[PDB]
Amino acid sequence: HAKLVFFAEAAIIGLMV
Amino acid sequence: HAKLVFFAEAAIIGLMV
Amino acid sequence: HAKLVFFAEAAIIGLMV
Amino acid sequence: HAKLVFFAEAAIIGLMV
Amino acid sequence: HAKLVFFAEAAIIGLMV
Amino acid sequence: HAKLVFFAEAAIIGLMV
Ligand SMILES: [Cl-]
Ligand SMILES: [Cl-]
Ligand SMILES: [Cl-]
Repeated sequence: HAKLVFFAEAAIIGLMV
Repeated sequence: HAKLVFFAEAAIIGLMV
Repeated sequence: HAKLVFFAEAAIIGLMV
Repeated sequence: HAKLVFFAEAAIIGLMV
Repeated sequence: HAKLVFFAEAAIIGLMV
Repeated sequence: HAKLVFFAEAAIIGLMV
C-alpha cells in the first residue's frame, strides 16, 4: 500500500509513498 | 468533520475518517 | 498516463482510466 | 510549496496550507 | 455513488454529483 | 475558478484548467 500525499506550487502533485 | 486520507495499491481509495 | 476518475459514497474511489 | 489537506462534511474541501 | 468533481481557486472544492 | 483535472502514472498530477 501506498499513501497519496498532495502538494502544490498551479499544478497539484500527488506523491505515492 | 472528517478528514479524507488517500491510499493506493491501480485504484485510489479515499477513506473518510 | 491514465486519466483519474473520482466517485464517492463513506469512501472516495479514484480509478485510473 | 503547500500541502493540500482534504476535509469533508457533502462537499470535499481541500485546504492549501 | 456520486461523481466527484473538483474545482480550485487558495482551496480545492470537490462536489458530489 | 479553474477546473481541476487529474492524471496518474508513480505520481498523481492535477492540473487547473
Ligand atoms: Cl507516511
Ligand atoms: Cl486524523
Ligand atoms: Cl503541514
